Amino acid sequence: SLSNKLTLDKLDVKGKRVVMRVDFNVPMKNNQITNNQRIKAAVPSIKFCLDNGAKSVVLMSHLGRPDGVPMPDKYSLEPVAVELKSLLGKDVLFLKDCVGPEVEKACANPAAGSVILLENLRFHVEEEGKGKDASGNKVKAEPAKIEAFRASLSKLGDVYVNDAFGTAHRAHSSMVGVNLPQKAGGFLIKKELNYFAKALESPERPFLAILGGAKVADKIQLINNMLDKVNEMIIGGGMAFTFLKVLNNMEIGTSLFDEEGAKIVKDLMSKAEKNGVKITLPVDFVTADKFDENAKTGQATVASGIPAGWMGLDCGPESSKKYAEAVTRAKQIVWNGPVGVFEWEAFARGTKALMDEVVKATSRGCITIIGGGDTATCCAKWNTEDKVSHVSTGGGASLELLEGKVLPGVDALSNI
Ligand SMILES: Nc1ncnc2c1ncn2[C@@H]1O[C@H](COP(=O)(O)OP(=O)(O)O)[C@@H](O)[C@H]1O
Ligand SMILES: [Mg+2]
Ligand SMILES: [Mg+2]
Repeated sequence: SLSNKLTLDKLDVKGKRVVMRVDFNVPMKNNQITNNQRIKAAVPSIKFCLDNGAKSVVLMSHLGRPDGVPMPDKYSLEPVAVELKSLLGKDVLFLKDCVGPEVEKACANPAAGSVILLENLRFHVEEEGKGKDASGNKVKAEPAKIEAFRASLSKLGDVYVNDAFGTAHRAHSSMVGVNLPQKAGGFLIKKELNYFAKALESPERPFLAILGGAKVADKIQLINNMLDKVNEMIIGGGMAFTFLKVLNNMEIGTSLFDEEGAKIVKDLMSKAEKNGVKITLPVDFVTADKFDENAKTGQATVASGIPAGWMGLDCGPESSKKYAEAVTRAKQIVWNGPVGVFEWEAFARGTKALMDEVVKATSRGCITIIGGGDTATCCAKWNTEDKVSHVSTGGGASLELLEGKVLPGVDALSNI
């Protein structure tokens, strides 16, 4: 369950050392930070701890995929300690490791108010439990070593806080291996739990899911689970052409087509009919002569077909209208996946227009939840983060929740 978890607001931190797992996996260009959003996002949990009299806050995270080898020239967290000091108005001590005797001593009984940032957890194979050696071979971590790694992390605080939703789908040492009596979700995780519980357990009605993406076959469990919960579903993006080819015999040109997904389209429509779910597919398209930002563009409908050579890379104006009609009926919306190639301006109108409708919906009291990854990227690109109810901080984690799975990092949190 998402509803029965201990959170930071209910956790007594006064005089306690707080070991906190954060998401500082920020985008980099040669170990310099291009977007600090994820660092700003953790600040409320850190300041709460400091303001409520925590003895220390020890921050642990990963960055990139070092795959269990130390790579401090390429994937060090050191630049984050500088960024964090800017954002907190407080000195941040950066340590060049995250476990072992020197780190445990630094963290044993620090001065009241101390903020410490540890080096990349994924420099140790014991964090993910497997990785690659410098020859590129697979290695798995050894049990006794995983135990020692976990025990060393657990020394660094008296209580544990997880504010890294983006890793909560992974049974990694920092997510599930910290052995302290109280394990609480921080304020980012609290928001994720609150919104996705509402969504998956007791949504407002009508509940609309907006699903986009390239393939059908890798989204079958997502679609199937959402068909158990929703009243309406928009299917957009590249995956729509598989549905349209199968159901209408549409000529789709060089548009994405999922041969294995094609074999289950009617099975999905069948379940939608059985559950009384209204499916809204697109009816018109912006076409491209190739998969390129500066492609020549055209227009098509289902009735016209797409010319051979050409591909549908966005929905068209009548599709936007049908999509807006479903948004207008909704009292709750989950949106996972853009409805066209939003990275390229010529193919971004459908996604921007739908975002405008979703913002207007929120204004009139719709609960609007944006999945992590590409849909969240659109909100940042068009500055709509504060104009929807919730923008999830974890792509892979939000997708696994929406598929109906239990997240090992959430499960590891204390109950009540
Ligand atoms: N009509 C389309 N044709 C091809 N690609 C598309 C289309 N609509 C959206 N996309 C692209 O699909 C990509 C993501 O699809 P997918 O990889 O299944 O989802 P995710 O990124 O969430 O894993 C995005 O980069 C987006 O630009
Ligand atoms: Mg997608
Ligand atoms: Mg895909």
